Amino acid sequence: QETVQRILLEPYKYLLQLPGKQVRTKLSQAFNHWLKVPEDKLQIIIEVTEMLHNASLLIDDIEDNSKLRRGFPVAHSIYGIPSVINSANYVYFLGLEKVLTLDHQDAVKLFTRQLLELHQGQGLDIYWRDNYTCPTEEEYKAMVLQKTGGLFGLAVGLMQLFSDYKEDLKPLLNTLGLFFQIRYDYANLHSKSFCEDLTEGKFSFPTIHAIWSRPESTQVQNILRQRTENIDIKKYCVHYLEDVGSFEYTRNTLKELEAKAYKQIDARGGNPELVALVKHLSKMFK
Amino acid sequence: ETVQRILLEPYKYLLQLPGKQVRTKLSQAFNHWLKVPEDKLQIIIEVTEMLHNASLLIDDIEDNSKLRRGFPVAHSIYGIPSVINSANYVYFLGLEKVLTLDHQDAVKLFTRQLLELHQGQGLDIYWRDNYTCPTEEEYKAMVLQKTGGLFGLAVGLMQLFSDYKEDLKPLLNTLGLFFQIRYDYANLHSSFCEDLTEGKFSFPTIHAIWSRPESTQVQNILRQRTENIDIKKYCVHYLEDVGSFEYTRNTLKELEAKAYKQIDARGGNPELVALVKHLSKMFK
Amino acid sequence: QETVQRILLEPYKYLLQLPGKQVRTKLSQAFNHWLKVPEDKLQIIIEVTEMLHNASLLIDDIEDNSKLRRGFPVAHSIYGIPSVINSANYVYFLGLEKVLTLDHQDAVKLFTRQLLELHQGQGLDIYWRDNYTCPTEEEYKAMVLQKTGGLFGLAVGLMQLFSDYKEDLKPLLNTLGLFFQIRYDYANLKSFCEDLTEGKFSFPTIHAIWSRPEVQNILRQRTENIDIKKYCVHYLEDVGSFEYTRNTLKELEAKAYKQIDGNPELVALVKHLSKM
Amino acid sequence: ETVQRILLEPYKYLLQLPGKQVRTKLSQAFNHWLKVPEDKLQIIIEVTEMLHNASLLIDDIEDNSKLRRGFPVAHSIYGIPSVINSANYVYFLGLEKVLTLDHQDAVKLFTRQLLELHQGQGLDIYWRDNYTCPTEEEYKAMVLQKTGGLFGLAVGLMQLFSDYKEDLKPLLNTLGLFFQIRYDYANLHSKSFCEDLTEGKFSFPTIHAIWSRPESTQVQNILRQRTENIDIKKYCVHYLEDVGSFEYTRNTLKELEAKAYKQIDARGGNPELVALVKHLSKMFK
Amino acid sequence: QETVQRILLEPYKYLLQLAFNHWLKVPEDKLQIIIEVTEMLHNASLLIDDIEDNSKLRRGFPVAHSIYGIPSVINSANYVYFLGLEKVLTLDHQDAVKLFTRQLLELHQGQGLDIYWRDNYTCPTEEEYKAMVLQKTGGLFGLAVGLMQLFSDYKNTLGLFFQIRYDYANLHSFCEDLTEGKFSFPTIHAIWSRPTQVQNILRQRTENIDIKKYCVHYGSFEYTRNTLKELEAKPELVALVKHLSKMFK
Amino acid sequence: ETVQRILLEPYKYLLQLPGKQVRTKLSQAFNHWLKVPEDKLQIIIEVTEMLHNASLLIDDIEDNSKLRRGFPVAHSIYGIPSVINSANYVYFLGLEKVLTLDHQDAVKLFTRQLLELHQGQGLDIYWRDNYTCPTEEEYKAMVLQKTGGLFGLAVGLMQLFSDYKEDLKPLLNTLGLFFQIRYDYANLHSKSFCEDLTEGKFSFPTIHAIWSRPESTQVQNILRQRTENIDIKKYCVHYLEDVGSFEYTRNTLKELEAKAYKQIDARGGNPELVALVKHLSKMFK
Ligand SMILES: O=P(O)(O)C(O)(Cn1ccnc1)P(=O)(O)O
Ligand SMILES: O=P(O)(O)C(O)(Cn1ccnc1)P(=O)(O)O
Ligand SMILES: O=P(O)(O)C(O)(Cn1ccnc1)P(=O)(O)O
Ligand SMILES: O=P(O)(O)C(O)(Cn1ccnc1)P(=O)(O)O
Ligand SMILES: O=P(O)(O)C(O)(Cn1ccnc1)P(=O)(O)O
Ligand SMILES: O=P(O)(O)C(O)(Cn1ccnc1)P(=O)(O)O
Ligand SMILES: [Mg+2]
Ligand SMILES: [Mg+2]
Ligand SMILES: [Mg+2]
Ligand SMILES: [Mg+2]
Ligand SMILES: [Mg+2]
Ligand SMILES: [Mg+2]
Ligand SMILES: [Mg+2]
Ligand SMILES: [Mg+2]
Ligand SMILES: [Mg+2]
Ligand SMILES: [Mg+2]
Ligand SMILES: [Mg+2]
Ligand SMILES: [Mg+2]
Ligand SMILES: [Mg+2]
Ligand SMILES: [Mg+2]
Ligand SMILES: [Mg+2]
Ligand SMILES: [Mg+2]
Ligand SMILES: [Mg+2]
Ligand SMILES: [Mg+2]
Repeated sequence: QETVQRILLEPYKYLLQLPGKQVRTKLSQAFNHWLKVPEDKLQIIIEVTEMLHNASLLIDDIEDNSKLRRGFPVAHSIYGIPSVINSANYVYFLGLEKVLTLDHQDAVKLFTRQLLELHQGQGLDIYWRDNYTCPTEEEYKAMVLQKTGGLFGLAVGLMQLFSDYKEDLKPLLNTLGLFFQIRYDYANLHSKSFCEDLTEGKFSFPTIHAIWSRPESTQVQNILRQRTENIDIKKYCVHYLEDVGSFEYTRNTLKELEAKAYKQIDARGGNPELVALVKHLSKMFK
Repeated sequence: ETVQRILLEPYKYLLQLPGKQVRTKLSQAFNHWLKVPEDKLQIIIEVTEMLHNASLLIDDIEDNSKLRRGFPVAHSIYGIPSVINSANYVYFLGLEKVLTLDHQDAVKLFTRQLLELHQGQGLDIYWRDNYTCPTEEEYKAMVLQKTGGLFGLAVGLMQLFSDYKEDLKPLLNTLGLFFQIRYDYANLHSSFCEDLTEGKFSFPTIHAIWSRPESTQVQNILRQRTENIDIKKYCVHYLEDVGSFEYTRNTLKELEAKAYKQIDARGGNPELVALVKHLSKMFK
Repeated sequence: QETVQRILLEPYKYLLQLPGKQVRTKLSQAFNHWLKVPEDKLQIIIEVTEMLHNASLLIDDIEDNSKLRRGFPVAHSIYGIPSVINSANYVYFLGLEKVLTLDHQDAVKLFTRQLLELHQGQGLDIYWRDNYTCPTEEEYKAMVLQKTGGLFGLAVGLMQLFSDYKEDLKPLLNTLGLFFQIRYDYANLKSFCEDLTEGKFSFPTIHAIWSRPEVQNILRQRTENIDIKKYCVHYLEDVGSFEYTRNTLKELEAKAYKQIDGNPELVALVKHLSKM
Repeated sequence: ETVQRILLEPYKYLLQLPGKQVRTKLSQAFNHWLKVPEDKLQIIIEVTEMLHNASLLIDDIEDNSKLRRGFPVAHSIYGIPSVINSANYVYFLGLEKVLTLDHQDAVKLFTRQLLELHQGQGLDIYWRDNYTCPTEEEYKAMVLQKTGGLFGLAVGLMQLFSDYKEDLKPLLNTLGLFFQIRYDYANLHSKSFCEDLTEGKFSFPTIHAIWSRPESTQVQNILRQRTENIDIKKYCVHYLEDVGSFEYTRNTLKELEAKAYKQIDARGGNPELVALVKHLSKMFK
Repeated sequence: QETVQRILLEPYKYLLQLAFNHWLKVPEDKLQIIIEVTEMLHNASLLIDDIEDNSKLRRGFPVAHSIYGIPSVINSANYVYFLGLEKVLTLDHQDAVKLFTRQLLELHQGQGLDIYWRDNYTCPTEEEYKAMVLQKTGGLFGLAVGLMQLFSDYKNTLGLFFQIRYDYANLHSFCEDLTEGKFSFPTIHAIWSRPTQVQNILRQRTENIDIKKYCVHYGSFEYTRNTLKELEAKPELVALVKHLSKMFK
Repeated sequence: ETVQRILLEPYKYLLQLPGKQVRTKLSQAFNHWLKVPEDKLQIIIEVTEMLHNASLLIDDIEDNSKLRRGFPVAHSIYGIPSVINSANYVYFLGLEKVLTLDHQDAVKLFTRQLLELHQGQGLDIYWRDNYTCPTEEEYKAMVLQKTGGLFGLAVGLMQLFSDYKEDLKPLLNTLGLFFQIRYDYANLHSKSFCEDLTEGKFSFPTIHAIWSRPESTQVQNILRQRTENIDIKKYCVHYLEDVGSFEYTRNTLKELEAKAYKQIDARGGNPELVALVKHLSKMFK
């Protein structure tokens, strides 16, 4: 009578069912080019990433109050908030249990570190959003390093524990995770489900640039406070962003991060497949 | 790194709340057999209490409560996202704090015990929100997961550091059942009948449901999630009418009896028996 | 099928459980010493009247949007509106089936007449209540004669089909069925004075509106406020629309003892029931 | 007695707005066998039209629909109490009108068949509101009672006055399931958008998805919400198509239409009815 | 730290991002104040009007209150009213203040009648309509040209209607007046020519597009042609009237 | 021209409501020094009452209050758009009544004082709706602008017509803080219920709690909620009373009253005011 496993884990399965690009899985596969972890241990780590990542996504969609993910209704929108919260937390501790494999003294300590950081960054994003105090660009980046840096750290760090590779590539991880989120944040605004970021009231990187670039106007802060689903107000806001030059700013900064991206990978070896991933991901702005 | 102050605000708010935390008093009341080293004892109490309060932060979100120990729920002030993320944060603060015990098996126990907790919680939520009332055996068996987790972490982690070898998991079972059933009964028989508004199948409502299969009112009242005082009062009168409270009391006096017997099998306890006596005064 | 009835009749059984004054069945017991209907036919008649009546209250509870019925939550508050609507309609036709006993060619005819009369009365009351046009005292009395007179007429008339008694009592049923409604509506002694919250035109409310052509607004509000209801009680109290209806109950009821003569059994019910 | 006008205002309104009125074509197409006298036939058609329209007035309250045939629901303009009482009134007016056929068996048939209607309704409402999905067999039985009731009243009341001795209960059954399953499919495959999902009612396709994939309690949950959200409804249709429920509802529909086609030959055939079933069968082409 | 001024006036400036400055004979040197003071008074009146009219958009841009929130835009707008009076304390003229107050009271009277008819569900007549419009749009015109006239010895009460152009342009962001529930001149004329349904559709305050098309169908818009070229008191102004009148052609 | 009645209907409504004459009392007690001519004084009092009540019409909209002087807000019955126009109308009716004062400085002082009122109002609204708690000093300055404006119009306008030339700005300020803090504390402490919390505005008692214990963002969050829930309000007031914010507010109130007396006596004294301020301070005994 262990159908309770299937029922308890149902919101999670639903989310996986929706196509998820699993770019991070492509990454891990292309980061074994440096790591070359035994397949048996690599499969276990990859399981922990997909589990932890999608669990964090389940929780995020509640806390971010989004309506859609990968084009399909969010898990709490169908299964109800309590079920998907508990479901996602369950997947967290299934991940820890799965990490008790590998038999490595360092896996659990690394695990707690990485999840702690993910939760700190995630908590900061919501704190700024809900307490209506915008961060500086540095604060935004530094938190993003924790927010997207968390899972990246679990993946690549867990691979480092079982590799005869001893170097220190966390610089590549920082630069990379900043490329991912800022690609996403720019991608959200520069295009139903239109400008969902504005409805969250979240401080995207572009809104942060417009907010600090022109302290003479308060609007964007106010547009964010409203949390409007109204199409016209959001269209105006992207108009404002463009007039203050923020999408341009994000392009410049994005090409910045990509330029640095190629540098410390060049210094970290060849890595052709990963570079190909990077180009493909940068294709949006051109 | 003052940022923790911000992240831990909902958790801190809940801890400010006066709660006897009698689970601590059951760790130190279970300290009569275990005689755990103090240095390890205080750190264990920290991790068990931490995990407990995180669970409560989540329960009030999932259970959609309005009040806890007389004070507004954390999400009611700080918002749902803030309290969710803070509580999940405190989970891994607990995982981190357990590593100080330096026991190779401490992490294993922490994991299994949390998985049991999440199974119990999920099961309760599944039944209530999916409108399938359980059998009394499914209720007891589940409660052992929902309430058994924290208890098992306490005594179970203490067990690694105790020269005592005997098996208290029987005593724990009886304890968790006596605790949860105590709260369910206390919740319906004393804001007022909050469990009915949650729509959850407490023990008494379950007994009424299966005892008289002819009717389906109880299920229908529960499905509503009603705040109406008149309907709620009707449900308690019907509940008393079928004798669901007499049954709940009786099973409680049953558990208390098995309790006393159980401790006596393991040596005998002056303090804990006094504790359970105090709690059993509730249905005096 | 099996157990299909248990699910469908659950609201109905729920209403039947609730302690009931069962004044219709006693008021029909009274008409036995006149009719002396055979036990075999009488039991079926009492069953059918209780059935149709209890359904009528279920629909009334929806239409009036009452919050309490016999001190216990209304059936739709527990089982939900669709469920109790369909169940109640069900017992309506179960009543028709039950009248297929008695083996009387005319029984179904009387049944049909009395039920359509009921809805005519109920529908008129609902129309005035929801469209804010107060009726004349005559329109009210005639309507109540239809509304409660419907059920009375099925009981006593169907009883008349099986009785060796050939006098007429329709004037009695007139006075009595009007006396019941004016007694109940007249009641204003929590759920206190819900009739005003319904927005219904009570007899006292009708007397108050017509006595001073210068109450309709408080009724239109349909307010649950205790203060609005209490103030409304003041405008009634100074309108004196109370002892006029109470008087009219002493007139109507007083008229009944004389119209009965005859029943002592009905007489005791009339005096006792009139104590308010 | 102009008060009947006010009492019958909701019922008159429903009769006003367009409506398939196809059931009248069913009765006509069954008189090709029954060859009922006009004097009795017109009265039976009046009784079926009345009772049907009343049942729809109540059905909207029970189903919480917003619209009928493109027009506001009766209770949305006249209010719940007014329409409830009006429809019940026309119910018993139907009883009075059937008493004019002067057949001793008509009332017994009326009571029986109306009981059938209310049992089916009660079952549909029960499963929907108490969150218990029914089996495909339970559903089919319910449809035979709910949609079978009135159709059986029409054809059976016609049967009281016909020298025809053939049995038609089998084709009645096949037809009523053709109606309910056709309407359910047409409701979900498309009017409004998936109005059945907003009711939360267990239609034929949704139950197929429920039992076909005992893994996912998604469908139960989307109905449970009674969501008006376009995105949830649209996703649910996506699921229903990927599970197979739609090809399956079609299959049972083409089977049913075929079985319809055989039972008419079993009764010698009916040109108009064959045309009716073909025309209605164009829906799932 | 006098940034509280920027904080106070932001809704106003926001509207300024977004113009008709009719020129007038015998202009005085110091008239910049008339042009500026009228600009302020107009934009403030517009901020409040967008609150009162419940508009969603202005000049293709969100309304101020949709961004800054009703209270902020209200207080800002009143603030700029009194900045207009304060700047009017310039010119050092004893009669300037009196002319200012009088004309502003006229503006508020006209507006108040408009909102009252709309919110009280009573249709206005073409007579009462023209009279009110003279106050609503005429008000600001008076501070402008009268204050300018106090410095020209060229001692004109013409009061040409603009609002009728606005009314037609709204109904010929779709049918925004119909969604507002305001009585445009065409709906008033249509209601009075053939006495019901117009009053009923307007009462709805519907955002529904289909109802709007139905209302657009109903034949009084030809009456709304009107047309007036009654200037010729005695160059640029004629060009203004010509350019604006192209709407009906 | 009966239309004026309709234009002033909201204004007339608020004036109809029974009201405290405390500001009129304040002015009548400042005439002991001012000794304004009756004829000019009466017009001054009319204009002060007008502007005050109009400002109240706007404040109830901006604070989104539900009740004023125990009776529903005017916009709740007559509607927002109507009440704004009424109040703005009353502004310039007040100015126009000041033009009868026939003094070159009357209008200049008037504009100055109205601008200050709108400066304070704006600050309150900005902090509330942008969620920026102010410092105690920023609050006091703001109170001087918002509550100080009308008082300043009063005694300043009378000072234009009084041979009294002694500096009364300090006593005015002490009065302004005394009133506003008296009102805020009175709003949160005793006797619909904690309405300020539902507004989310930073009253003095709430600000002391916010800055006194920066370790917790509760009060900022409760204010952000704008909650009508009675339980949260009761918790929050308990929180203040535990953090000691009430006691702080009382102390600043009694200090203010003391400085008041000093500043009356040091101005030649007064009998009418000394009595008024004592009566007001009995409230926080
Ligand atoms: O922007 P978010 O952080 O919410 C997101 O990137 C999700 N997420 C969650 C944690 N890290 C990233 P998404 O925009 O996909 O909803
Ligand atoms: O009944 P719950 O599980 O919600 C409860 O017992 C909390 N809880 C949750 C897990 N263990 C205990 P509480 O009655 O305290 O609301
Ligand atoms: O006042 P009502 O008509 O509703 C009433 O008399 C019920 N009723 C309904 C129809 N006939 C009688 P009751 O007081 O029982 O609620
Ligand atoms: O879905 P229902 O069965 O209620 C329906 O088919 C009506 N109905 C009522 C009885 N039988 C059928 P409709 O879709 O028209 O609302
Ligand atoms: O409709 P209104 O008259 O209010 C308007 O013309 C503005 N207005 C306000 C006063 N006078 C003119 P607009 O249509 O631009 O919103
Ligand atoms: O709190 P406010 O500042 O709005 C107030 O004091 C009104 N007010 C506004 C300006 N001056 C005083 P009230 O509490 O009476 O609503
Ligand atoms: Mg996020
Ligand atoms: Mg997200
Ligand atoms: Mg994103
Ligand atoms: Mg729980
Ligand atoms: Mg709980
Ligand atoms: Mg409990
Ligand atoms: Mg009634
Ligand atoms: Mg009733
Ligand atoms: Mg009554
Ligand atoms: Mg339906
Ligand atoms: Mg239905
Ligand atoms: Mg259908
Ligand atoms: Mg306008
Ligand atoms: Mg306007
Ligand atoms: Mg216009
Ligand atoms: Mg206020
Ligand atoms: Mg204020
Ligand atoms: Mg105040």
